[PDB]
Amino acid sequence: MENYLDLFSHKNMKLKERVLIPVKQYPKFNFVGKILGPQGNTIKRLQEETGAKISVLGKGSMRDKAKEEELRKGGDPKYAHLNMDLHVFIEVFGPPCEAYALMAHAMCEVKKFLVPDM
Amino acid sequence: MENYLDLFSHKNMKLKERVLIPVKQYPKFNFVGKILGPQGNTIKRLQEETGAKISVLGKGSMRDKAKEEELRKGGDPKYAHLNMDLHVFIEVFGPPCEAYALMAHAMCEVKKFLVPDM
Repeated sequence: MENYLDLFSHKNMKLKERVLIPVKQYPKFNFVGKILGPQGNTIKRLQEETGAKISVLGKGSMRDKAKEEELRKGGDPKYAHLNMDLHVFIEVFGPPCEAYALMAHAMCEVKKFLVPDM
Repeated sequence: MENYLDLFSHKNMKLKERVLIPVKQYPKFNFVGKILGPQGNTIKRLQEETGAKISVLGKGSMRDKAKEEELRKGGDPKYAHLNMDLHVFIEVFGPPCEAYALMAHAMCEVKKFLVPDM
């Protein structure tokens, strides 16, 4: 079962999703480039439009194979994600109505990038 | 952390929420009557409009104090919920994009019933 939502709680609810970037289904498609965009402007606009925090994470997320190597090796925990499957991490917060709405908007926008031929 | 969503999984995702009916904030407001409606037509329309399964559950959900007594006492597990705080149980299923969208729609419609003075 689950906890109950209390509409009168003073706390926001948080929703988080880690959506796998489907590199098996599209082995040569450059998702990282397409999602970040030049200078990361696509993903910036995406976050503004959707009202969600959205991040590309996992092996490949930095597009600089060497910088990733070095950052992983340095053992710093902020870069732990570099070992994970490449994926998009969506995070929203709000009262339930708003939180679901944001997550729905973000998830639908991200699906357009991750299923590029539909 | 969490499991990853795989957009290419053959399985639907399920989202469920149990939203407390706020009887403390509105001690005399008849939420059950308002949500079910005459002959349960409000909640039927609600489910059609939203595309979600929506149910009123918990003590009070049947509006017949006696029938609830008897059904609880009979020990039948389908009626276990009769002991729970009164609440609305929203259930949706679909691929992620659709599932969040449905949950967002349903949660927003249900909030209108549960915060009746906003």
